Amino acid sequence: MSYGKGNVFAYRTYLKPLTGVKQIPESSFAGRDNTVVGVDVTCEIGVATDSMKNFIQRHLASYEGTTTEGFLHYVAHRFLDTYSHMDTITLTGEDIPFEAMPAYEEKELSTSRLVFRRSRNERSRSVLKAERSGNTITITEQYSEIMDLQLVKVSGRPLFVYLNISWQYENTNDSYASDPARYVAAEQVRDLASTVFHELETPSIQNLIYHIGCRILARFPQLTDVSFQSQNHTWDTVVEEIPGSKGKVYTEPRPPYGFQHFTVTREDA
Repeated sequence: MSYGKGNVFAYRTYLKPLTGVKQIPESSFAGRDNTVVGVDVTCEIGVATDSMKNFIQRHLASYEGTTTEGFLHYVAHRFLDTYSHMDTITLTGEDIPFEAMPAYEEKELSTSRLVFRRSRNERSRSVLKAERSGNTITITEQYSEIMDLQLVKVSGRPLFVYLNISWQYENTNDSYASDPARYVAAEQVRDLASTVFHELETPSIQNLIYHIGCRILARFPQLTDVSFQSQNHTWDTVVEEIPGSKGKVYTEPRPPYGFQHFTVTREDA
């Protein structure tokens, strides 16, 4: 038995910037300015739902951290501490990614700090589940995720995969980026996933996601395991041979797709 609020959109301007992150060779990620941040909160607890909406929104205003993971932790703790009859809470936070656009200023092409695209490509998501037991608050589940990562590799049939990739921290405090060097950014996981795949020669999907997982675990010893939900959406060939050219023509296949669920754990590295 449970209830709550879904589709709670919240946009925050000028959130505290994520700085001092640990950079990896496979990603240019060096932090987040956090000039504009959007999140889509789902709240489930084991009219009152309008209070939940307002509680979530005003807590995004008072939140002084750098990450969605920390925001959910904040909101989770504050819900349990201010509502006595509530025993369980599950929070889901879906990032609305904003990408800075070009700006031509002083005869020099640079990145804007004002104009941002609202992106509909891959997006991070965080889930947090917290319980009352029994005088202290315990975290029952926590993971962060990059969703809807759609990657096609041309030979040099071209493999087109959709990838959701999740990860769980050994130390749950490392997720909130208070110590920024122990935070695993979705940007870095995403770029890792494309650097692997590029380098692997004609790999299978289980082999591809196994190598991505091991590489993420190698690059981030904080993490206990990395899970994958993959989908195969490889195209159908219509013209196999083109005179002169190196390439082929393909088309959209029928709806059926192959999928795999697998998690690479610490021992498997």
